[PDB]
Amino acid sequence: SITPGTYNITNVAYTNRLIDLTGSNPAENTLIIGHHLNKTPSGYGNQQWTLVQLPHTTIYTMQAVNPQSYVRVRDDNLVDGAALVGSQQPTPVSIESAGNSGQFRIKIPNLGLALTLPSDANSTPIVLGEVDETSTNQLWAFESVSAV
Amino acid sequence: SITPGTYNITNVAYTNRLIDLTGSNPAENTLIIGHHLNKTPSGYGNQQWTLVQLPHTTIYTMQAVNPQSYVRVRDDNLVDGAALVGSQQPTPVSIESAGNSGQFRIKIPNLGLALTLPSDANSTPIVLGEVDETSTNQLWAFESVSAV
Ligand SMILES: OC[C@H]1O[C@@H](O[C@H]2[C@H](O)[C@@H](O)[C@H](O)O[C@@H]2CO)[C@H](O)[C@@H](O)[C@H]1O
Repeated sequence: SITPGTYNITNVAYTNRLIDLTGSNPAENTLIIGHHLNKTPSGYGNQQWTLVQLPHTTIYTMQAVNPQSYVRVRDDNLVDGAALVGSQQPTPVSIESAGNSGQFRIKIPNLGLALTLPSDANSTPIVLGEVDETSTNQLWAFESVSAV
Repeated sequence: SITPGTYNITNVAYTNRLIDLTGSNPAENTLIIGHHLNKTPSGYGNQQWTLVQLPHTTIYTMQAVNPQSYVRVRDDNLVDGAALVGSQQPTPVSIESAGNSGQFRIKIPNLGLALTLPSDANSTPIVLGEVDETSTNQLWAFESVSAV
């Protein structure tokens, strides 16, 4: 399982893309997108995500460092194609190991849906897609944000 | 949401029945049943349940005081009629208020299934059943345990 802590999160199909909250904006319904790294070595606070775990399970919340918005599915509408956005309230996610070491799926608990990135263009929105075991557009890797 | 802590858990249709781990047995796959209170004022450790919450959500685990077994759906088989059992691996549950003051449903997240007690017969097993708006055999209330 991924240990609790603060991370950058990169896509496996598109290795030059991080999970990013548009414009560092705290408003409801601000889009979550794929984007190039925006500061060396670990980004500004809109590309750093704090993971909190329910012990002895694979269930987590995800919250940005600055501003302090959670990851949520828009309008709590748990269907194929729905948008990911920033909000004052989270959607709980299940972070599940895949076939290769160090690759994870970010899944909706108990439903056949997962976070996916459909293109390499900068600022493409992240959306839900059907589970597909080997599709690298819905697999992700974690890099720690290390402080002193 | 219900405050974290240690509780007895009584059915709303059948107020003489507590959630109980059969025989205080530590084995994997031991049945969870409805049963009369087994000690004054708050039972032994097989009738006392500790609730741990994921912050800013309604998702919890449930663990008995002695032996220290979690609540699990048998073989992780999330369908109508499946058995509830004791195990070292928990199933995450969503605990949601029902309005009359102090009453709740104990649901499987994102599915229309909930813990149900089918009869008042002593030692009847607890199973999954479908959610509705009116039946009292899928509603539960809580008594705090005073450790001292
Ligand atoms: O059978 C449910 C009931 O078991 C009690 O424990 C019994 C056990 O079943 C029996 O095999 C034995 O030899 O004596 C034990 C003590 O009477 C539990 O105490 C009760 O809470 C239920 O779980």
